[PDB]
Amino acid sequence: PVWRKHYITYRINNYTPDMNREDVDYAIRKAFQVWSNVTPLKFSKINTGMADILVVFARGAHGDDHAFDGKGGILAHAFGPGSGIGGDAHFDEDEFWTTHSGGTNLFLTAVHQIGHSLGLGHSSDPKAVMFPTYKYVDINTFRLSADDIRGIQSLYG
Ligand SMILES: CC(=O)N[C@@H]1[C@@H](O)[C@H](O)[C@@H](CO)O[C@H]1NC(=S)NCCN([C@H](C(=O)O)C(C)C)S(=O)(=O)c1ccc(-c2ccccc2)cc1
Ligand SMILES: [Ca+2]
Ligand SMILES: [Ca+2]
Ligand SMILES: [Ca+2]
Ligand SMILES: [Zn+2]
Ligand SMILES: [Zn+2]
Repeated sequence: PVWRKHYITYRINNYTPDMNREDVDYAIRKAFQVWSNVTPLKFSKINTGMADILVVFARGAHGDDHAFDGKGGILAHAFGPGSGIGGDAHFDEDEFWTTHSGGTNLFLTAVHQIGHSLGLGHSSDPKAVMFPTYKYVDINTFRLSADDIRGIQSLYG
């Protein structure tokens, strides 16, 4: 399953205290952009009503039967295309979220999760944003690998 529309809405449910709000907004907006730049998908932030993709920062158990696990391990997770909890992207508030390096990078994590929120699975390329392991890469030279692009275009392009 994939989203059956190309106008897809998202909402930040709550903000991490780790970063300035302005920076959270910008990392999340840019991570949608990465995906809208190589597909016919249009992402729109809304500030009221029910969004397709709910962006949540939470720790431990948070109401969806996938409790987080403290610092380290699981950084985040996201549900595939679907109503209700589907698409929603959650970020483990026990991580330390940063604009750049020196904790866990929100932007990079967000691009990956948004990938799952759109229906992507994982990539065997360590250059892929959908690679299953987090590592800091240079955001300045960040670009989707060809594996990411073909995956997402097989879904939406
Ligand atoms: C064969 C197998 O079962 N592998 C499964 C995949 O089938 C499946 O896509 C996924 C389902 O949970 O999990 C694979 N295995 C592992 S180890 N997944 C990583 C666990 N994280 C998940 C995730 O992938 O989003 C999340 C679903 C809990 S994670 O928290 O460790 C995580 C890992 C890497 C990143 C990341 C961040 C930035 C860039 C690249 C990756 C973010 C989160
Ligand atoms: Ca964790
Ligand atoms: Ca949803
Ligand atoms: Ca935190
Ligand atoms: Zn969750
Ligand atoms: Zn993943």
